[PDB]
Amino acid sequence: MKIKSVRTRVWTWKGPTVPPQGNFCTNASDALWMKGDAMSSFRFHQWLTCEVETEDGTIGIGNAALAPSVVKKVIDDWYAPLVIGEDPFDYAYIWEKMYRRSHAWGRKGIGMTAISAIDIAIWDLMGKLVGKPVFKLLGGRTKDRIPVYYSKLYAGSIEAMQKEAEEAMKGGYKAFKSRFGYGPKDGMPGMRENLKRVEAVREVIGYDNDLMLECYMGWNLDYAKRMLPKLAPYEPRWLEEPVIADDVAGYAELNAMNIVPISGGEHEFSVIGCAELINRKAVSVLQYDTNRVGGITAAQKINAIAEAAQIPVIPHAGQMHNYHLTMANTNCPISEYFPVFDVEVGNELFYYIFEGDPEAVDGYLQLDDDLPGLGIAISDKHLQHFDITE
Amino acid sequence: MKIKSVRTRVWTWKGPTVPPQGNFCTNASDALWMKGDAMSSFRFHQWLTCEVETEDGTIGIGNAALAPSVVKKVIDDWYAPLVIGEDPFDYAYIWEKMYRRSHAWGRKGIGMTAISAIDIAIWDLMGKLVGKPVFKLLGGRTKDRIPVYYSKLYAGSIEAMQKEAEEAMKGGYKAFKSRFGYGPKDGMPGMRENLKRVEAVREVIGYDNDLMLECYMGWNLDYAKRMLPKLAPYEPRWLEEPVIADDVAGYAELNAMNIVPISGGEHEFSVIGCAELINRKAVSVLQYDTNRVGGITAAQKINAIAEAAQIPVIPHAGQMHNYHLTMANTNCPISEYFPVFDVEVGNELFYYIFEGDPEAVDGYLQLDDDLPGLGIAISDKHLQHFDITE
Amino acid sequence: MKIKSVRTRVWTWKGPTVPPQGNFCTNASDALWMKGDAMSSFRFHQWLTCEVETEDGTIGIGNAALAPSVVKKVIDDWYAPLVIGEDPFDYAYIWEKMYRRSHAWGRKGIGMTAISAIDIAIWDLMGKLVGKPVFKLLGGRTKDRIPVYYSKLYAGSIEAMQKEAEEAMKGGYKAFKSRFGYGPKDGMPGMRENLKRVEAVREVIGYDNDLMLECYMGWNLDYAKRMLPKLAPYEPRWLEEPVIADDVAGYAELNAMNIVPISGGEHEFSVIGCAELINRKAVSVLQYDTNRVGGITAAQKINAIAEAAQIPVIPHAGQMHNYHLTMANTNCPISEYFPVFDVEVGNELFYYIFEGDPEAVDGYLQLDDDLPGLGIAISDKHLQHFDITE
Amino acid sequence: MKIKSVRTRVWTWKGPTVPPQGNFCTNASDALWMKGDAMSSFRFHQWLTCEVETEDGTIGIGNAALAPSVVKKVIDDWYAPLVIGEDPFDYAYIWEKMYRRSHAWGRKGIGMTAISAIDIAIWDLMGKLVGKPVFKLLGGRTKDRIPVYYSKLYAGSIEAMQKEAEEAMKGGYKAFKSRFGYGPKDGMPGMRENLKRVEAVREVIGYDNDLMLECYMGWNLDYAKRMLPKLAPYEPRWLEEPVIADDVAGYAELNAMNIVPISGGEHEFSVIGCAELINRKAVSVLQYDTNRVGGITAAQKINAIAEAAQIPVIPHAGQMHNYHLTMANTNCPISEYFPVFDVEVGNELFYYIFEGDPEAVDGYLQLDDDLPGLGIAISDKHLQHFDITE
Ligand SMILES: [Mg+2]
Ligand SMILES: [Mg+2]
Ligand SMILES: [Mg+2]
Ligand SMILES: [Mg+2]
Repeated sequence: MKIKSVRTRVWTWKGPTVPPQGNFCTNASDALWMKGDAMSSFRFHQWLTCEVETEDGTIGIGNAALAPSVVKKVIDDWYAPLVIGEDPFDYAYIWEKMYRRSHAWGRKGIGMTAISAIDIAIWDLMGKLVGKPVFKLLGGRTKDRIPVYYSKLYAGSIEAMQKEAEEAMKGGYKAFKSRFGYGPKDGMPGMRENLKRVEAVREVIGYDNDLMLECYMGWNLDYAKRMLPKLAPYEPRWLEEPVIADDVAGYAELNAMNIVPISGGEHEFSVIGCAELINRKAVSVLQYDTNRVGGITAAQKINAIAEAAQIPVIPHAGQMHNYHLTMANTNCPISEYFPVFDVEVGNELFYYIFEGDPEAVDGYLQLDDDLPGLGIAISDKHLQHFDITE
Repeated sequence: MKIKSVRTRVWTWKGPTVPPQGNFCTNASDALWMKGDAMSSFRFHQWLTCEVETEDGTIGIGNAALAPSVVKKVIDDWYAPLVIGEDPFDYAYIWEKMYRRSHAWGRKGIGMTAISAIDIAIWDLMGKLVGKPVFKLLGGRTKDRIPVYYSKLYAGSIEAMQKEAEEAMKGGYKAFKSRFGYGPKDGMPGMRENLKRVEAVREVIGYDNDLMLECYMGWNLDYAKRMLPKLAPYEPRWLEEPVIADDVAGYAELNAMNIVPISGGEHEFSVIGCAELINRKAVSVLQYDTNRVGGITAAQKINAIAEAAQIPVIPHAGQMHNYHLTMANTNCPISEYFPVFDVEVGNELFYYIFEGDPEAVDGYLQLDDDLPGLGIAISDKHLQHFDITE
Repeated sequence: MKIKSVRTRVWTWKGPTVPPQGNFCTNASDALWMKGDAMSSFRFHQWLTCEVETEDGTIGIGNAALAPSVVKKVIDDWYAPLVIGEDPFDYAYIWEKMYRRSHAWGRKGIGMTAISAIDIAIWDLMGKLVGKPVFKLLGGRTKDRIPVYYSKLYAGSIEAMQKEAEEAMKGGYKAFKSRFGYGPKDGMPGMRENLKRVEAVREVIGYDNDLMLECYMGWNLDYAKRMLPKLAPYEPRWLEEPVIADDVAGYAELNAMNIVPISGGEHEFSVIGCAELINRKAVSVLQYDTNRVGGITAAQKINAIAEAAQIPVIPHAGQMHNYHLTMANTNCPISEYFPVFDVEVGNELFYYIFEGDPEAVDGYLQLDDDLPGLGIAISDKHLQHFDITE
Repeated sequence: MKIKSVRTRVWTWKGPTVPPQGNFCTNASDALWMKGDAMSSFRFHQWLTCEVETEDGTIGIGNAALAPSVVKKVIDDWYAPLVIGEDPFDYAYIWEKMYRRSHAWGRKGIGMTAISAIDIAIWDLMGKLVGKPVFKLLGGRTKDRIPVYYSKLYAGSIEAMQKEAEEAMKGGYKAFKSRFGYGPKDGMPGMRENLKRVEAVREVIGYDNDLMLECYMGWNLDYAKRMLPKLAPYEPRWLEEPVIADDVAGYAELNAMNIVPISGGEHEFSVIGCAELINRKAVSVLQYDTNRVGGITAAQKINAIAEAAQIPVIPHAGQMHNYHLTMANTNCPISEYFPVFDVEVGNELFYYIFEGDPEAVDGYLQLDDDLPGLGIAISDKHLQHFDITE
């Protein structure tokens, strides 16, 4: 049984969205002085689906969110030819072909993202071909159920943030992640605005629950080092992406301070790429997203490396392409969970494109031991809200 | 489909054997002053087979060579109960159950060896259950064929060693491994006896081929450091196990000298165990044996770690439990090949117990893309040469 | 005078026991999701006695608790032949014979445990042969009496834990060790349950006494790093085995943080094995158990290494095989003391098998300057509570 | 004066080319077992031109060779909008806008390549706007003329390689770079084939001239370490890209051996990206290509970092986008020079698209002190050999 085709489509949301607000989420563009929504270039109002079909009609479903139209071009023009005609079960070799043939320009970023979408599809395909859930092929059930942390709580008025925290608490979660809305340019006043909101969330979820904090590459080494001592009293479980992805040295410096655990990796690429974060102890928690880092083939290898180093792997984003990996490794304790929501930043956009991603129940997710593949299908429920290009 | 039983048997060779000779192979016992064959406690004239059967009668075949009778007792009394009743495809969880429940006493040695035999069996079983060769489940075909290095050439008279080298050359190999017969206790005279034999082998295979040298834990840090400069002129590809397995610090010191690459790992256990050798750069080439280190589940993870570090993995021993792993990873360039031979040290004993292990052709081995599992079966060809206990 | 025989027996308790309770003691199996008593595979309801007798009838008594039936098989089949016919006073050579001949599979775990039981017996034998207490042969009296810390206080209701602490205080101890009942899987709520119990014990013993905390390999690097800052206010003297034994790198990372001293080693094997923990500063306090690490011959060497590094040695378990070593070295300040108790976890099981182990008086233990050997004998007081297999 | 438009075109060569040959140039795809020309995915038979025009009609010319069609899409869809309407002299800010807004997916690879083409164009534009050569704006004339090393000598028959070397010598160069045609998979026989060709080139150019050796990511850490001692006798000035670009740790290990200087960087991206190679001493010579690494803005910063570390910068490729930078920094001693040639690998393709790149005279290149900008223009001499898409 050989692969016959690779169908890649870009889905562009054209339905209503939540209007952007200022001091909502710190980001890498804050350092500039551009007008408008600072999250503009980071929102996901587009998504990519990648369907790999074999001669017998079986179809595997992969996906990606980073620069969809460009990633699609890479898949169509460069990678599809390296995949078509191959046995899905030569997945490691197929992965290596893409990685090496395009090494000059694709080892990180666009290239690796395209590899990710294809690879995820190939795994869904393999699972379907042998009638096994992807997580079973990866090792099976290491957890009776997957705990998740509520991931949202963007910065806003104290009233709005506490209102959301109260609502989130009703979900039964024992961990919550909130975003900062102020950074370096805001100086000390901004530091106080940040601390006031960390405290506000703590007032609602209390100290019997975990609180993770998200910077989304919006701070820098200097500001982050000065914030750590101020954040420690609030006992955050981790501080995510305090610096831009290129500043790995900064990550290592911050993490070695042992004031507040540093997490990151959603913007790191390839097995070696993540292996470096692990070996250099750049992070206390690794958060690659399988649809960016290189796919399930790469993520499985990364999980082995992180497990040996005993650095927890908690993938970025709550989707089946991550849940299956987490289920199969003891060093993957919990998953990130983006609640179903209106199209805001876009992390929830996949809920409108796919059917099958589990929803949290009392703070836990579950996988089906018998459902082959990833257990997802492309949805036709919101076609009227999308402009799909092929 | 659940596992129904675990059948473990110890096969004891009672047929003719090659009489022991002195200064044949250096080993960890050389440091003592015991009489008799120095390789006595290291020979493999016994082997263990482990058959894991599911309710439908499908059987997976695993094996082990270290302390067979003791390993069998551990499997029968401790691990079998943790395996029976489980889904073979929860292999990572099954592995973790054994590893953690027995962590106090089994993380290395007897315990991990028992885990290895069971795990290998579970993988053969999974392959058969879904009709796929084990290497396909692990990643597929990364090589058109597997190159191998001829592994024998024990120390002896110059005439005998050169005669064997001439014969080995007819096999078409481009790499050969030879053993030393003199160590620390033999002082400088022994160093010269060693160098004379390295040179003798080189005279036959020439410098257009690779030559690996084996110490089998028979030297020590001191002697090895003094030998390195003397060996370098002969351009050996690597020096294997120059020190006892516990002396990891010694490994690291020797390897860091960058005079002759140091290899090892056949006596290291668990994923973390091998991860340490990799991270500490204790070896330039990692050589765990899948039927010792923790099985295919562990070996697959170790291969990911070694690949990211770019330290080649060339498993100890040439058997299907290693070949399949090697085939699926680009960082596994060649395999060790023990030629079919009379029962001498015992590394060739598995040829008398199993059918299916490929034989070298012009220095290469091949795997069948369609044969499910490991592609081996227990042989009934030499039952009269064994006393099998169950 | 030569050794004539080695008699090994496994004693299986069949008398009443204390029913298992949940959240009693964190352990390496907590990470799984198995049903039943989490301490099941760790309890010691069996014990091994090893009697080495010389031609003149003198008998030395050794023992071991890890996987008794398997350890016995190793002693009977592999090590006994290397010991019989030898002079007990060639103990270092006898030790080396076992260590090197079985190095491929016994350097840690089952093998080293078997070596331990035999070696301890050989020392008791030597002491009897020359009419000297073992501690005298090791260096003599470095302390007027041996201080001990009360070791029990498993996790339970606050009322039960404080009740035990009150009772323990009546013993006059100036140090107490308590176990955690919650770990990683319990998240922040579990962290609070842990802290509440640390505080509860502190409320009873106060701050004029020392409090040690035990994780028994039930936490992981991540969770432990996050707990350290929370534990510091309670001023614990040390945090024991926060990670599984294989994670030595984790030990080193945690210990280097200098927030709470990290202790460990009860699950480490051989002289080099412990030397690595010392050199890598993996622990602030080393706790090997002589009947696991390699016996008195190995423990004596380890004590020399730890003393030079000035890392206190406080052996795991309170038995004569440890007390004698502690008495002879200035760097061994106190001993662990398991109070005589009903058969619960099993650490107290040896009290039912041997006679002679000293009991604490006002927080101190004493050794007899004239009693030859270890000063113990096999007891016939509880034969009706055991099924002894030979 | 503001930027009005960004015109990006992809030029596809459709004229005659030199037929591919085996064992011509080692590369990252050699590790696979694909059929056909191993350099297929690495050849440059396409090129990209990027023209940035201001309101007054002044046009700056930039370019790129990596994945042209994809890079073009990124420029047209993502970066053009961030550039149009801006003052060319806010180049550092323009650069930062692109780098940060697209940081999630463009920090390396496609994204940074697109930034490179635009940035180079902006510099050519600035030079034209103020009537100054780009090198003057960067610091001026630090060298009376720029020495260059002849870069070609691909692997082939000894006769062909020596014939080319003889011809190259007539050019007056004092340095030459040659490529290997054998790698890891070829084993020792391949090592000898490599050494035979290094020696053959040395026989022609002698030892009064420098010889650099190119691996083009075709070897691995293992093979490279074993080759170093064998190459040293030939006194190569450096060994280029012995490992794939992701293996920075490997680079550092190899370079630290100090056997043969290691060079690399043509596949590294961004200022921080190259800063890491410098700080980690991954290379003895840094070779980024300005039309890949991030443009002249980034290259200028990288040159400052390399100069302080005293690690020579010798940019990959001989084109004006590199020559101007080299001319302005004392730590940039020589430039790589691809001779004008038929379309073979494609490194010479730019000669058919642009007019103005200087040609070597007796081993030196010269820049015009009065010619504004980069001193190049798009050529109409070979339009019939190209299919240009806009
Ligand atoms: Mg994040
Ligand atoms: Mg070996
Ligand atoms: Mg303990
Ligand atoms: Mg190059």
